Order: sequence, then C-alpha cells, then structure tokens
Amino acid sequence: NWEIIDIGPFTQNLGKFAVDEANKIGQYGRLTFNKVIRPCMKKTIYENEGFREIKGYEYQLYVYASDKLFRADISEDYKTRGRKLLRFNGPVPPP
Repeated sequence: NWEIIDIGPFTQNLGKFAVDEANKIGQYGRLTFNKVIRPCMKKTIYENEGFREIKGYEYQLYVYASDKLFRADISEDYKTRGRKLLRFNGPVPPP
C-alpha cells in the first residue's frame, strides 16, 4: 500500500500545497517553495468494508523551501477532494 511516485507536476503541486499550508501556520516564517525532491512516498488508504474502495491517499514528501529541506505529510480524500497538511517539519538533512 506504499509506493514511490515520481516528481512531475502533480507531486510538485503537493509540495506547493504543503508550503502554502506551512506558511499559514508560520512556525518557520514565510517560506518560498523551491522543489520537491526524491524519494516521494504515496500510501493508498482503503475503506474498511468495501472491496478495493480507495478512500484516499497519504504522501510523505521532502520539499525545499527558502533553500531549507522540510518533511511534509499530506492526506487527500476522494469524495471531497480535500487536502490536509498532516505534518510539516525541519529543516532536515537530505535523504
């Protein structure tokens, strides 16, 4: 239920979401999105009683902002197309 995904536009836009969310919290001041780097991890979350009904996803991203590397965890739900920043912290050293 985990897989590595690539770092094209959809993944970069997760990173921009994470930075936009992190900026709202302001723990690290105002950050400027740079890029998501590898590796990017995607977890598929299933409904408990479906067969293979996908509820949504959780992503673990390494994202540079304002030249600092952060670890961001995002959840994403079909149904509501809602994204939540679960966690944003750092700076971390590069993986």
